[PDB]
Amino acid sequence: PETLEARINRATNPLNKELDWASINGFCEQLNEDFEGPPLATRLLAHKIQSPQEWEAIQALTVLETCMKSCGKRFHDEVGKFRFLNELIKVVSPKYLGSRTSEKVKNKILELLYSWTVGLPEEVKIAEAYQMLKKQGIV
Repeated sequence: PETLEARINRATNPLNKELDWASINGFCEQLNEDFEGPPLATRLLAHKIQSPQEWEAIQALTVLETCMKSCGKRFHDEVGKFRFLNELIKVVSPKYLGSRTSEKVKNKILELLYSWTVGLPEEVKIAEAYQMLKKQGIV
């Protein structure tokens, strides 16, 4: 076994020639049995998502997507928090570093935010984030 940080580094390594599903899954599963998992994974994911390296960010968006399925309520609540959501907004927003972000990474972020809006009508902060982007014309 290994810690959360090494696990996510391996799952988002810009050298990976292809999605590393064993690392992606292991991270989510590991998170599932870690008493401090969710808040910690959220912080690591934000940082990788903001990466200038596109492959790293895409892989990091794939972990995020996967954990949202596999990790249930405890994880959904943490993703649904202002502090995490505001880090995502930064990547797609002209005001921060959205001008340099690849269309691919941007497209993925808006797709996830939209799916969560529809799929988890209860994480109200996600829908607030989504409407804001819509109101600014980003989506």
